[PDB]
Amino acid sequence: SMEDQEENTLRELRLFLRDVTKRLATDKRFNIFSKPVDIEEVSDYLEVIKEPMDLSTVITKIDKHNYLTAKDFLKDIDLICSNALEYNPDKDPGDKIIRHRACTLKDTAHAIIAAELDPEFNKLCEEIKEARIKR
Repeated sequence: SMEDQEENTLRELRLFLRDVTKRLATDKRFNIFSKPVDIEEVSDYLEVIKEPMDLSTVITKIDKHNYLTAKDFLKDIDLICSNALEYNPDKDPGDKIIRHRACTLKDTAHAIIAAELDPEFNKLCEEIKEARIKR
């Protein structure tokens, strides 16, 4: 029942991470990140990007209990952004549009968590993460 109680708290994190992801997913600036990059229309992607990531894959990850902290979640947002920048590094203002969007997706996600996540709640998640490592 410690397990039961721990699951309630992780559950509360998931509810919170779904609300955030949802606010990112419906912001029309982050449309290009809302879905996995198509290996039809963009055939060179999995050739250059080694770990693809997107807002809809993140939703799936929340539901598979892949995130026990807000930080594990932000890593994957960070990953969305670092891939954008790796695959789109050019002088062409199409690249710069995409990069500006990547960087704002990241910063927006970080400021949401920072403003809205109660710190003690986060500390509690961290120990549950750690306390599970140790089992």
